[PDB]
Amino acid sequence: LLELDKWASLWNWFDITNWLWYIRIFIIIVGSLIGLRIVFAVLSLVNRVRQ
Amino acid sequence: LLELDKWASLWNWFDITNWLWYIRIFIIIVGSLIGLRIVFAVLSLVNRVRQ
Amino acid sequence: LLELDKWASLWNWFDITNWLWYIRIFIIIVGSLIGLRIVFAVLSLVNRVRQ
Ligand SMILES: Nc1c2c([n+](CCCCCCCCCC[n+]3c4c(c(N)c5ccccc53)CCC4)c3ccccc13)CCC2
Ligand SMILES: Nc1c2c([n+](CCCCCCCCCC[n+]3c4c(c(N)c5ccccc53)CCC4)c3ccccc13)CCC2
Ligand SMILES: Nc1c2c([n+](CCCCCCCCCC[n+]3c4c(c(N)c5ccccc53)CCC4)c3ccccc13)CCC2
Repeated sequence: LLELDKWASLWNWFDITNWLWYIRIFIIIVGSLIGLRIVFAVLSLVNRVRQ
Repeated sequence: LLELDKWASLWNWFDITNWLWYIRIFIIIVGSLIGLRIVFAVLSLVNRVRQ
Repeated sequence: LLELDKWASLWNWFDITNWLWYIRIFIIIVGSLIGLRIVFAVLSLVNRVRQ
């Protein structure tokens, strides 16, 4: 079941341990990833005449 | 608050437990979604033929 | 580790708690945010008709 001992016990093989409480930092990075996309839209204007 | 007894209470309908579990995986799905969106640019090009 | 004492005790300043139960939700908000990006493609070309 869910308990303090279970969280500390998960430290045996490290793989789920790191991914369980360090994903949130990576989460913020995935946000701005959509923001940068907007500059891309100007390329559509050039897509008609091509490079 | 939350504890061993609190989580086990949701084991009968576990409706919310399904959502409160695996959320991390869902974000990963939304990570590849942003790249796929780029292909949509082709949709705009044909707007020149329509009204 | 984790315990109902750590969560409730955290309510003394509630400063980090706000960051612990608001940013998680922000992910879902960022979902629709990426879908909204598509209109930009149309808006990119519309500039040739309107300033
Ligand atoms: N030697 C091993 C063991 C185990 N693994 C499986 C993974 C065990 C670690 C993850 C445990 C996380 C528990 C929390 C997840 N969790 C949460 C919540 C619930 N309501 C949950 C309900 C049921 C289960 C988990 C829940 C609500 C919020 C979270 C191994 C895997 C690889 C190698 C060796 C392993 C299992 C036993 C031995
Ligand atoms: N898979 C994991 C999970 C979890 N954990 C525990 C995460 C706990 C985060 C809070 C730590 C900062 C506390 C700041 C609050 N806090 C405290 C105190 C003060 N005097 C403060 C003063 C000012 C501000 C805050 C203060 C005194 C005592 C606390 C893991 C830990 C390691 C590895 C894997 C983990 C949890 C779920 C999964
Ligand atoms: N017929 C039903 C009954 C009951 N249920 C249970 C109600 C749901 C309880 C969920 C517990 C949430 C606790 C959140 C604690 N928690 C956490 C974190 C924070 N940052 C927090 C900040 C503030 C407060 C709590 C916090 C960060 C991590 C946790 C049902 C549920 C679904 C369907 C039918 C149900 C009960 C009786 C009948």
